[PDB]
Amino acid sequence: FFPIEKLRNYTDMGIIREFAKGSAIIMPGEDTTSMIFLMDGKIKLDIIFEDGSEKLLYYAGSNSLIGRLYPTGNNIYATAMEQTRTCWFSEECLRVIFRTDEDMIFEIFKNYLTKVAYYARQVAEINTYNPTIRILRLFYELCSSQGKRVGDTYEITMPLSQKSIGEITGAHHVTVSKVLACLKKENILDKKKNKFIVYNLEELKHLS
Amino acid sequence: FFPIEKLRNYTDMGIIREFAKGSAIIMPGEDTTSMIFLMDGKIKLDIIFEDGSEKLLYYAGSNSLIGRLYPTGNNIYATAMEQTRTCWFSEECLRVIFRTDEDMIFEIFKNYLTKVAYYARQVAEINTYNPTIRILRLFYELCSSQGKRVGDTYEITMPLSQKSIGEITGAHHVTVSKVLACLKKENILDKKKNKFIVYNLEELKHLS
Repeated sequence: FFPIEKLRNYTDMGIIREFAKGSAIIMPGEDTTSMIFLMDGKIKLDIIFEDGSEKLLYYAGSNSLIGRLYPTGNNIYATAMEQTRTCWFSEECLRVIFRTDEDMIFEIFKNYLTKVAYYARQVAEINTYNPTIRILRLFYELCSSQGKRVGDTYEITMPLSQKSIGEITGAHHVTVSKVLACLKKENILDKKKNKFIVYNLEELKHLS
Repeated sequence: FFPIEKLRNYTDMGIIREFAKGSAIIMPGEDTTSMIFLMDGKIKLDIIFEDGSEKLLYYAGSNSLIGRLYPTGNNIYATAMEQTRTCWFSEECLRVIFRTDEDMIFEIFKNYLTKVAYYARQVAEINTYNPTIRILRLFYELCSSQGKRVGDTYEITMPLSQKSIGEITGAHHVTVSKVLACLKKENILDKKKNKFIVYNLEELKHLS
């Protein structure tokens, strides 16, 4: 939640906007330009990916500070959980605040510093290790049952999206992409759209 | 990488420190109080959790701004990849960069704000323990691309141990066993040894 009490002290300079339960406060595909100080209530912010699929991003709460001040490659979609009162802070507004009171620059900066730490930790905590073994297993398995030695190699005539792959192994699309890529590099296998071609069943199996 | 060019403009106010390849630039359990502006080179950040397990966290490179000005909850351990030249910015140092120039407040804001956008997306992008939605997914995938419409039904001539199935989805032989069995009595599919027969591809795809 990452509160900034010290900011209540200034909402009297921002613009106050007030949202009923259910009301959309940030819209998908919209160009945000204000810090949104959450004086009271609760907000759900869902992210919407390049493929229309939605997914929760975070809840914000009292004294929380949301919002693109500049476009952040994220389509968001925020909603009010309860009756929520916000104070909107423009850049222009923010400047004045800082001039009365310069310590405020640093609490906005603390705020953000923890925010990065906190999510950065949790990426790092994602266990990318099994789910990588699991991926290979999938390919060996597919291969040694569907695979068709074509000369040196083995072919499978199998559509298989990275999505499907992550969906099947529970592996992050990043892992999926990077695991793929360096399997291709090291000559073990390469996946086309219609076909994967295996270059080294001996080794594939070896990493599992 | 998350650069801030506009900060090379102010190294002259910071204190410049220069680290050779392999040099440590944060020791573990080292309480940091200065933003670190990476002028040229490369830096390795590993996080160390409460249980002494290390992991990579990120690489930082030219114009990158690493550092905490405050405690974050993360034990970090940073290392030089090549010879690298950093400028270190205190809070006290920073306050002065922001009076000369108030436009650099917002740059540090934009920056961290991207960084927060970036990591959070990554957390949202992720694939809540499933493990049973995983299994089905597999079977739909196999089935629609490998099945031959045999009258009412679709067959796939495909050895598939339950061992292989848990190995792939990282699901427990029980879960597998139980997920299989009830798929049989609810008429969606049964799996023989050489062969699985899909009674109801319409439903399979639904259960996912």
